[PDB]
Amino acid sequence: SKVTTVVATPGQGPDRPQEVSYTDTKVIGNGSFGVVYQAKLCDSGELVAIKKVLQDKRFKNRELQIMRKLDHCNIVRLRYFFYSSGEKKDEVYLNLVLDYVPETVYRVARHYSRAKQTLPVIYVKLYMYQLFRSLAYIHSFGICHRDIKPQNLLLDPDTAVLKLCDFGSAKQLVRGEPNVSYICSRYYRAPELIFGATDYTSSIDVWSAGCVLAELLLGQPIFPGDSGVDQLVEIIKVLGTPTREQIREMNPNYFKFPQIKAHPWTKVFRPRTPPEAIALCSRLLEYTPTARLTPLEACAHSFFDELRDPNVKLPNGRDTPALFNFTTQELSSNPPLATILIPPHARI
Ligand SMILES: CCN(CC)S(=O)(=O)c1ccc2c(c1)/C(=C1/Nc3ccccc3/C1=N\O)C(=O)N2
Repeated sequence: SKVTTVVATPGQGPDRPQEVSYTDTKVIGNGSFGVVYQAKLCDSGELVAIKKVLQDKRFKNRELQIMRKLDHCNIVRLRYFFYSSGEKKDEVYLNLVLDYVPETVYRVARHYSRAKQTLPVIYVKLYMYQLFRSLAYIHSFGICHRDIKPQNLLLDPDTAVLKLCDFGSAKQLVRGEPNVSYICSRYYRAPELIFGATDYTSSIDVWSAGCVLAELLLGQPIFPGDSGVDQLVEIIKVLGTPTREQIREMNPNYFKFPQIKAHPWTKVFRPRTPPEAIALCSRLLEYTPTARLTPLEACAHSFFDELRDPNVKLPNGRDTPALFNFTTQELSSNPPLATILIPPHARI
């Protein structure tokens, strides 16, 4: 039975390369970036995922740079990295070895969707709350993810622990230094990007989070456009034509549209949708980027009260994961929020 030994650098520790041995290799994902494998660490039998990407020798890998910095319970941890050869000989591949997690928010929601059901709202709150924590943490470093969607939210369904993954589009955003407008997956892409903004902020991640939340409530994407222009048309059918001031706030440059009225929020969603879910969604899916809640404010929204109840359990009987162990860094955008975020029973 085949074992592979490589010399790998620890993700967060000091740059002393070390021998790492793994076995039980299988393909579990792929994309334009390259390929993702599952493997088992001989060391501790622990399962990991190995993401293998092509390395341009002109420039450093920004994915690697960003992932080395990250240490959070709701973010897939970079354990090691190493270099190898691969398919296109005389080329160098970067291998990222990450926490392995067996499900995605997308897969779980599709199980329900295929059965013509929607996910119980307790799971919607657990997932969305963990998404907003991981966004609060990355945004506190100025890092924007730029590809928030259900497929990038890994899940352990026994524990309900969620971890953000795929930092392939992520970037440190610097005020006055321009960024590409054509990013994010289309269904989740903020309107200021559709309008060609290059000066956008971390708030585009919040718009994407709002789209994930509405998909969970609806059982299908809320804005399924076939192109960028048709993406705006989908957005408009629900939100109405953006006003002049809204366009200005989105892109101080970028027309006359068919004047179309906002669809009432309550009838976008199924009859019995909790009002608090709808009110949250409306404060995420705003045209004016500055009007959207921050990640930390989203966590403190009433929609998530049930998670702060001392007697709350997962449906399967087990205790909820870590939800209240906020750090100084996490709270930094708005320290007084801690009084809400950390309930009395979680301080002790
Ligand atoms: C989805 C995000 N990626 C692109 C495939 S990724 O950055 O390469 C990436 C990175 C670390 C990762 C993963 C994916 C990952 C994944 N576990 C899974 C289990 C079932 C189906 C898909 C995945 C999956 N991925 O589809 C995992 O356990 N650690």
